[PDB]
Amino acid sequence: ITSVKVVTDKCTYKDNELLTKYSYENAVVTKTASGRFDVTPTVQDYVFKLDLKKPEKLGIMLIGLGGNNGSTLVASVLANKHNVEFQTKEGVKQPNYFGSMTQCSTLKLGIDAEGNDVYAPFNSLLPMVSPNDFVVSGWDINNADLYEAMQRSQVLEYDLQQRLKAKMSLVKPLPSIYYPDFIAANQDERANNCINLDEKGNVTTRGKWTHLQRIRRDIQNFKEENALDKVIVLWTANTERYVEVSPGVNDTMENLLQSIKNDHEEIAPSTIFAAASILEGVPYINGSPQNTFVPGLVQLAEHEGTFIAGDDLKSGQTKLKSVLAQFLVDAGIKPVSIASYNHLGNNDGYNLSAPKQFRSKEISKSSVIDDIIASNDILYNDKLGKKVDHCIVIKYMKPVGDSKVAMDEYYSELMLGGHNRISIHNVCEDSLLATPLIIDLLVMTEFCTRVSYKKVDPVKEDAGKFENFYPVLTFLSYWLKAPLTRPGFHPVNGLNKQRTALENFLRLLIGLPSQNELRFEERLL
Amino acid sequence: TSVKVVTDKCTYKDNELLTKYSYENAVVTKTASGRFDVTPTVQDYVFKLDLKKPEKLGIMLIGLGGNNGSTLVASVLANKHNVEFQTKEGVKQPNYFGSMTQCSTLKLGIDAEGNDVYAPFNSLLPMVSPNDFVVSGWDINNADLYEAMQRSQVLEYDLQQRLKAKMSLVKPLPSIYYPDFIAANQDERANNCINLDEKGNVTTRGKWTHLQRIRRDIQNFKEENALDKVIVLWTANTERYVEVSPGVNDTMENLLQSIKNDHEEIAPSTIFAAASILEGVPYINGSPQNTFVPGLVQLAEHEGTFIAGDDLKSGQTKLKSVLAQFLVDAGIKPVSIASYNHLGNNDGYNLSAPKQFRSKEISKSSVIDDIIASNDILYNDKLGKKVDHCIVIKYMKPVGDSKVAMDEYYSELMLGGHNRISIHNVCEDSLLATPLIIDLLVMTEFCTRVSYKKVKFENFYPVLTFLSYWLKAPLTRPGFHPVNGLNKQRTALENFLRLLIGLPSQNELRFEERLL
Amino acid sequence: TSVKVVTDKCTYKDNELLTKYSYENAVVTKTASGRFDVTPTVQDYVFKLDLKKPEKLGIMLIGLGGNNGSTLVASVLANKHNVEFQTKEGVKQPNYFGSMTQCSTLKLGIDAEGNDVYAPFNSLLPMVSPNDFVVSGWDINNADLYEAMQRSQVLEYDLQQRLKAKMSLVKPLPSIYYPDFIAANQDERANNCINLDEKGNVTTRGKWTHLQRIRRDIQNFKEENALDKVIVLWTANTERYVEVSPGVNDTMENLLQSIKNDHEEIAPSTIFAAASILEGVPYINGSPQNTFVPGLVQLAEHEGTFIAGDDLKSGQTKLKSVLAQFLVDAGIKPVSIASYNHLGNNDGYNLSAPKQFRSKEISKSSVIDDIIASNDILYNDKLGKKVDHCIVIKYMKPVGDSKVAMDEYYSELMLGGHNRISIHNVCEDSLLATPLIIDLLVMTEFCTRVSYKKVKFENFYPVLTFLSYWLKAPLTRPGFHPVNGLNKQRTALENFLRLLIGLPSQNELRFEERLL
Ligand SMILES: NC(=O)C1=CN([C@@H]2O[C@H](COP(=O)(O)OP(=O)(O)OC[C@H]3O[C@@H](n4cnc5c(N)ncnc54)[C@H](O)[C@@H]3O)[C@@H](O)[C@H]2O)C=CC1
Ligand SMILES: NC(=O)C1=CN([C@@H]2O[C@H](COP(=O)(O)OP(=O)(O)OC[C@H]3O[C@@H](n4cnc5c(N)ncnc54)[C@H](O)[C@@H]3O)[C@@H](O)[C@H]2O)C=CC1
Ligand SMILES: NC(=O)C1=CN([C@@H]2O[C@H](COP(=O)(O)OP(=O)(O)OC[C@H]3O[C@@H](n4cnc5c(N)ncnc54)[C@H](O)[C@@H]3O)[C@@H](O)[C@H]2O)C=CC1
Repeated sequence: ITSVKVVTDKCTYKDNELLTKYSYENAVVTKTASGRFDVTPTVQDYVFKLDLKKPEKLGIMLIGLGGNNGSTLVASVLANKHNVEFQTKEGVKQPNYFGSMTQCSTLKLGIDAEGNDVYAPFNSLLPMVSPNDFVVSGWDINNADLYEAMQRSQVLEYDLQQRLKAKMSLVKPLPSIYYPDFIAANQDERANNCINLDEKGNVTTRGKWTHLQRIRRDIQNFKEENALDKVIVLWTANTERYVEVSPGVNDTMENLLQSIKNDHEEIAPSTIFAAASILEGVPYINGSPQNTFVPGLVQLAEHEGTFIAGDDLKSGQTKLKSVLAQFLVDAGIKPVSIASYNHLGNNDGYNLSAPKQFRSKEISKSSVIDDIIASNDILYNDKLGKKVDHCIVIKYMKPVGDSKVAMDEYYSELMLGGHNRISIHNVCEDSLLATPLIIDLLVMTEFCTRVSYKKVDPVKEDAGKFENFYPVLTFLSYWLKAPLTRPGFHPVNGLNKQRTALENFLRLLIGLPSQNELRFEERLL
Repeated sequence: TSVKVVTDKCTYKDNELLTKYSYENAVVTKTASGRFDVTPTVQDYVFKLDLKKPEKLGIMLIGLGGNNGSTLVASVLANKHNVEFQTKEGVKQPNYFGSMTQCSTLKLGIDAEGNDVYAPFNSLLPMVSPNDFVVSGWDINNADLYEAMQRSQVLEYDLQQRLKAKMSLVKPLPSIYYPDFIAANQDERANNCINLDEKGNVTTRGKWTHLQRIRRDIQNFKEENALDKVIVLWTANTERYVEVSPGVNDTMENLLQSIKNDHEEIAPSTIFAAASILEGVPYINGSPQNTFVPGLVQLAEHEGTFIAGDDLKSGQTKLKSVLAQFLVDAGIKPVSIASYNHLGNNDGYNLSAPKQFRSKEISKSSVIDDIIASNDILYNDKLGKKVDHCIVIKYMKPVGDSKVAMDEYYSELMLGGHNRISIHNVCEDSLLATPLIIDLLVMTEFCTRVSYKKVKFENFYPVLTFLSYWLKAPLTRPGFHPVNGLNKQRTALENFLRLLIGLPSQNELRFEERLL
Repeated sequence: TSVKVVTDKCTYKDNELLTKYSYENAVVTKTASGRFDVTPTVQDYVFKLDLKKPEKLGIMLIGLGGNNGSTLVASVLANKHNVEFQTKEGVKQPNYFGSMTQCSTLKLGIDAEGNDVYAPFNSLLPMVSPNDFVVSGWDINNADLYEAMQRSQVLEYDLQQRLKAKMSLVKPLPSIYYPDFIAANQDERANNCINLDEKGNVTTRGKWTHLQRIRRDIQNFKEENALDKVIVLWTANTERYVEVSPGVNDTMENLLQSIKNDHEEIAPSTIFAAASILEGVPYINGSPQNTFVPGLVQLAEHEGTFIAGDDLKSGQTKLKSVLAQFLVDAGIKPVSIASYNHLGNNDGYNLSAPKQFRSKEISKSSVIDDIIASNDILYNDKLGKKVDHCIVIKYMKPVGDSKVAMDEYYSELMLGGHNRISIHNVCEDSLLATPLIIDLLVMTEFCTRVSYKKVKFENFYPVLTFLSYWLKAPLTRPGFHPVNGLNKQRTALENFLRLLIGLPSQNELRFEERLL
């Protein structure tokens, strides 16, 4: 077991609790007509409290448990927890969590006697739950057990599936809520495990409040059946179409709850799952692009004080885009055309073949560069043009299966009429890329539930009381395509900035300042 | 555009900015039990920035008549005189796209809504504009810069014609040509050399006299143009490496004596670097040869003059310093990185020779070493700690200056999976490199106006590692390992500019949004 | 499936097919005035096809324990015994996909509607099935074929396990290992050699005795398995070239004497080819070394035994023999063709050495020479008659047998335009090569049953150029230039099979549709 111990008077320990002092500095800016930027530095001191006692087991409930990602997630936990080595044509392989930033990345803690960097595991600075301690269950409109799910997904090595057969065969998804109009029509045949059935045993959208109550109870039941104290819910089911947001329906917490009781057509299954989780005080993460978090739902989360986050896992093509586009603009290069094509042959692609479902994904993938473009008016302005042509395409091509093929072209302008053209072919084994990110989201969300803080009054010791994070956990942005935000705030999509935020947060909790890369030990005499 | 920070850390006195800064870091030790003991450190400083920048900055390029050299002069003239030009896409206005100092922005803070407010990179503190560069230099070929532009085939025909009158006036000074240091196929190109014998033939004898002539050229350039500040940058053919031998080029004293002795380990770049250091003018190496031997670093340390470089990081390697870092930071394990390149300009022609290619193979290959050493979860004895990496550069005349980079990043994912990223990158080499040369010059000049003291003012340690963002193989201070990640390199520069104006490091914590 | 043509050109007599054929061609001369004078020629023949094919065909592979050798045996066993196997995509049935003789079709004519009717390539005339191959061979490494499969990492794990019992029974015969002909890194792999001295150390002395042993191995293989027909194919490490010297390997007589003299220009492949020719068994070279020196071609001509080869044309080069031809046939002018490759199998490991790589550089580079020489409108002194072409092969262990080919075809269009085709081709080398080895064996056996006479029957000229479709650098008859275009190579085979059954050449005129 690796650990970190910082010698600092900013941190004090007491009864499994870590209390850390931190001075947060930032600055407010105004721009004069003359083109002058007036910068006024701001400061706010805090005391962060971290409950060091992490749960021995963490309950995980996945909506879409029997899908490619859901089944692969369960397989990865079982394989790593029980060290299930498996056979491949390249020999015996040992399970690992590669692709997971929380489990397989490192962070610089400082320098050695020679002035060179010393790194430690991301999850070694402070106590975090291990995916090996995840107790997983969930719902799926299809009743196939998880062994059948692995067979169906065609994601994992045959021998590994066989070694996991006995255990996975026993994991069966709980019945779920299936409202036909929210996902592709071609999914009809797949639905045979539903709770919303009428007297004649037929799927119905009537009684949405009852469906909501069933989900809340499902959570309570799962918790007690596993003698668990903490649970997190994550949506990893078919991408739904967007719902319309209209006054009097889902614009406020009050209207939202009433609309559910009224079986309103703007209430999707994800809307119900999110509402149920929020009401149970269980963090809810949206791994898909539909606009689940309508204003009325955000309001509900704010009122209940329950964490919510998400909107589409940022796993491959978009993850790279949030790195490349940022790099080009940061370098003073001007992207003017970004074409992104994708073809895959799994059920995700099958569902996305329907225009309404595709639309949701089109928006999340296209929006990732908006803030980057708006950050540079030297390159993007009225005189030179402030637009970047951007197209997103997703086609269902059964033969490639889960190995989604992303083909992109980044065409940029250089000085004096020149250009730079970067063409990419990226083979994305979607579930293997996504599963570790789902793991990261769960690990980081749990960590955040143990953090509280209070503003410090410079002239009054121990003033105010501890509070939890604002409900929308933007700290999870690294893993999501279209970061949900607090009203009024714009999202920041740059991958490196998103990781830096997490890095500096873990650092401040153990008494360390932000990474500055100034390296004065080397640059100054 | 300007920036004014309300802070008591900064005080202005006689066109001089004095800024207080507390530098924090931490020293780490790891125990056998796997425990990291971190001890924070702190050191207060007072930085002084001479706000009086030169109205005109002298630039002397070695390899002035080459693709990059001629494009540099054209870019300065085109932008300075607003030379719009015709293209099949219509009339275009000149700009400095591709330049990080001229065309990128930095976040200064947030607005009343809590959202980011950005300002130009060169607006936080006064920096010299490339429009005010006065350029001269050397080249073993005497073609004037208009003829050089024609030869390079880099710029739009109409732009070349509109710049003809002005570019025809610029002619490279003769240089030092030691045949064995560059490709043999460059012989017919050399017709502008100072190192000639009684019969008028190129000679490697009299290297000290060659050094004195370069010093004279620098002195004359300053006097002719009434310039007080000059910077020299090597943008000439990539040279083969020289051997570092005890008693030859290991010390400042031995180095100078070796030059006087016409030692075979003294390359033309060695002489240009020595001459620049002796004239007190910063010297930047835009090529991969190991110009900065120990004796030269010593000389720079002794004279207190800036040196930096070793290969412009412009295209394939720049992207690699971003992608490889991204993958490892994400917990993904690259295991194979194949990088191929073909180009048809003189750079490629020179690089077609083994000894010259070798220099470039090293700079492009080393960019990921630090990244791989930073993660022992992925890279260790049990799982393997190596990343197969190959660098290939082939001369293919038809593509000209538009170098084609083809790469494949093959990485391991969990449970036996893989990720394969294949790339085809068309790099208009000179248009990518020119703005970087500009950045290096602008940033170097800025650094010469910075001094500091712990709390007598002193200048930066001679090796300007702050310029790493623009170089493939960052030269480092003895004992120190280079850091190649592009984003970290830009972050270093960003936080430096920020602290000079009293702002702390960017932290991205955004507590205004994340906390109640 | 079978084919029966109603024709008076064919007559059957004692399991023998006799076919009349009038071969037309034309001789051309060009005048200074630019006039092409064409004189048609005609020669009637009577071809005889022995319809009695062997029930079992002996196959002896040099390099039997390698990636291709072990995959070949696995493919034969899997298909012969219908060994279905599990994969993450479900149960799959074995097949010979990638084999032109087993899985491609040929147009026999049109139906009543005037539309094409196709039949299997191997259904026009009786050909041996790979299912009836009896395989043995040699390898400098003694691992049995199951262990060889494990080592190669080519086949699905479950298939390997289902074939374990049968593959474990196959073990390569010891071979001839002359260290200087292949990469030095192959030393530790050699533990199965016949050429050992008194101390039991590998030796290059006694080459004639090595030759006699190979002949014995062939004779024994035939006797042990009661086989009357055997074919030998080289699928071992690529060797470096040998020098062709007068008095050494220029003639049949000098060649044999050089072997007896243990001459340094006698490679292991030279000995295997000589031994095969002397035993009257066809010999196919699946590698690029220049095995067929003049003296060996002479020997084959004298003995009247078939020889062919020089590098399997399986992936990057196969596609090139299609794309380069397509562009030039279209009036488009390729000016730059860059071809890069990286792989991590033993083939790549061996090719990492310069001398071995050189052999492959030549075979892959020559495939476009004839194409470029065929069009003097595009390629001439005024416009330039060269196409820059580079071939690169790098060893990158992580990709294993899945070789990655990255190419760029840059061509000129009218009025200064260009076309740029960039490709990333993942080549599972053994799965691409194995069916080609099968095709070469099937087609070679077929050719041994063909004789003809102008109108005593004679066999084909020793060098079987009809096999060019499967080889990169077609060996040719003295004075004759090779033709590398894939489509023309398949057309040659197609029309040969057609004429044997009384059908004329495919003409694609389709007058049934084009004319009233
Ligand atoms: N795999 C990746 O790399 C990425 C995936 N995503 C999203 O994650 C989601 C899951 O992807 P996959 O596992 O590949 O898809 P999938 O189609 O294999 O699995 C989704 C599962 O959800 C179940 N389902 C559908 N509606 C449901 C409901 N109302 N309640 C309960 N179960 C329901 C389906 O029966 C299916 O088993 C999709 O929305 C996809 O767009 C987002 C970004 C990246
Ligand atoms: N363009 C790019 O993107 C990058 C270029 N570089 C390097 O920058 C250098 C310049 O590149 P290009 O302008 O394309 O090449 P180039 O060959 O067109 O120009 C170099 C010039 O140097 C001159 N020269 C050679 N030896 C000399 C000497 N001893 N003294 C004075 N002049 C001399 C040559 O006559 C030529 O005009 C090369 O070493 C190249 O490898 C490094 C990284 C990237
Ligand atoms: N796989 C492909 O797509 C193509 C392969 N080739 C050539 O086919 C050959 C075989 O390829 P692989 O099976 O992949 O290589 P490999 O290295 O796996 O197999 C070659 C085998 O030859 C054996 N060997 C070496 N020298 C020998 C000797 N003197 N006598 C007997 N055995 C000897 C080695 O021990 C090894 O098992 C190579 O020369 C390769 O360049 C040519 C064109 C395409």
